[PDB]
Amino acid sequence: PQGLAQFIKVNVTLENGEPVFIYTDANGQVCQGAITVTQAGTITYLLNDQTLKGLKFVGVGFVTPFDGIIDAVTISSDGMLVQLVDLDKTPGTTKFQFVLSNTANTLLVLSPDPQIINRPQ
Amino acid sequence: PQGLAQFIKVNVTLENGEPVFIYTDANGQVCQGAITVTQAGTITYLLNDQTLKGLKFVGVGFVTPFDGIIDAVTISSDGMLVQLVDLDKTPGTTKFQFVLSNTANTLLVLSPDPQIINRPQ
Ligand SMILES: [Ca+2]
Ligand SMILES: [Ca+2]
Ligand code: NA
Repeated sequence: PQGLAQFIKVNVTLENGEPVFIYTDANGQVCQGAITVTQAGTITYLLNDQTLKGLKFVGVGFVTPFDGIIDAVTISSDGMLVQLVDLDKTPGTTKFQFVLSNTANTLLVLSPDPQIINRPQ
Repeated sequence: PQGLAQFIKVNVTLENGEPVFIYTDANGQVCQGAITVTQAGTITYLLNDQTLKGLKFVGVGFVTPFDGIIDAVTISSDGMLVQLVDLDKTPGTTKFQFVLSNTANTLLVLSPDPQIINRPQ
């Protein structure tokens, strides 16, 4: 008994001194639009930090954190991965932004554009 | 040789089972729109968590964390206070969102409406 294990790479570069986020699938295709979850499963995000600003994941930020779609976020000790876990059958749509620390200053970094997850009914 | 110390309270209630953020000043008056930082100083945010979801600050998130407006962010060990510090003469405009943990689940909570800080030329 099992679900889907999806993978996205979180590519961050510095453009005019500010981070820019480009999301690619495992063979390098730019990700287009919503991620769909049809079953209990995981989405693994791998940080590829090209900024020199020592970026690390500290979590995934949600405006509707009790909406029941993603049920848990998991993070590797070194901040290089964060995973989203859907542990049940709750349908709907949710959005989120990545939250990262940096070693240049003490402000947290946020991805500007919300990622969308659609859990169909 | 000194600056200004501003105080806002972040009042979080649970509306329809998701958090809603109202900001109030020293006098308990609801405020909206931009904060001005017009010389090196501090903005202190107090948490008033009426959600029952054990919110605490873990930091402040910025899409453009290297723009020079806010130079540091401090946080109290109990997550009830965060402060934004301007330590230089950089004029410009920055935006941020509060980043909170909760005790219900492992998703981070974001305030949905970016607060603006304008530091005049
Ligand atoms: Ca779920
Ligand atoms: Ca500054
Ligand atoms: Na808990």
